[PDB]
Amino acid sequence: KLEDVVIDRNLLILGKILGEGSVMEGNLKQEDGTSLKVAVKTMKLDNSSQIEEFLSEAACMKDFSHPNVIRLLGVCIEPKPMVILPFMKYGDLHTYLLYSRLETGPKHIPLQTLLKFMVDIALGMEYLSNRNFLHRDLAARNCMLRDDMTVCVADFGPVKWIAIESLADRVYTSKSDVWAFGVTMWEIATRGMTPYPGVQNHEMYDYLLHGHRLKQPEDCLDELYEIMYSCWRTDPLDRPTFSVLRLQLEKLLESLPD
Ligand SMILES: N[C@H]1CCCCNc2nc(ncc2C(=O)NCc2ccc(F)cc2)NCCCCCCNC1=O
Ligand SMILES: [Cl-]
Ligand SMILES: [Cl-]
Ligand SMILES: [Cl-]
Repeated sequence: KLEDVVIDRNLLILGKILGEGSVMEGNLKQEDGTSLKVAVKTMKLDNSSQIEEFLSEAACMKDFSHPNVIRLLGVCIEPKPMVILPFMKYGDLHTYLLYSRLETGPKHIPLQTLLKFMVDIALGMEYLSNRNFLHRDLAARNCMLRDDMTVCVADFGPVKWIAIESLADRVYTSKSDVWAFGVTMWEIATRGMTPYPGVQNHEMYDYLLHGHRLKQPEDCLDELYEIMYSCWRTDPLDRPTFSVLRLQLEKLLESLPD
């Protein structure tokens, strides 16, 4: 119970809603006297039982220090647990991807940059997988852009992102995350398309059971599509690890000009 992970509610000031569960901007008064801009995620919970069993991961998650993994700053209570995260003015990668297809928004994202996004995420997931942390919700909307434009994975602790074995059952290995990473790669390569156009979410298990997979995008290198298709092999054992994927993508990026 020695959890120097909780933060006194009084050190926290809450502002506008950034998204809806419900996410609000905030200011965190830090221990050096300065205030930090934060994002505050309201985790609506069932307090029939036990609020606890929730400060467990958060204390492990606070021990995470990888630049491609969002940092947990701590948790506050109002009984309303609030998860305190850094604020990233550039927002989530999915939206950045769409914006980039509008004038005024980011310029067309070249492939090198798109791949560097996939490497960041692969690096972040590799860190988490080496500490046997499952994500269970990986998608471009839950990846965030840091002020230096490196990507970090977030919302650790959806139908079209769920591996096929996890639809029949509801079990999740890290190889189920690998599958979602492959979908996320497709999200990135398509500059934000929704997965499986023409297929409804109710059609998805039968779609996948008959071995249909996400189609290859128009400009996507054959080599990148092979990497992403490997994430969807029917046997989780045939899928690569995140450490294999991360090096594959790093190599392909290096095999491209600047
Ligand atoms: N709802 C989904 C995805 C989006 C998460 C909510 N958005 C933000 N949160 C973050 N910080 C900045 C933003 C933001 O929206 N930046 C734009 C802005 C510019 C300028 C400005 F003035 C205000 C906001 N950190 C928390 C990240 C992860 C929390 C939940 C996981 N992901 C979700 O649950
Ligand atoms: Cl407040
Ligand atoms: Cl689209
Ligand atoms: Cl498709």
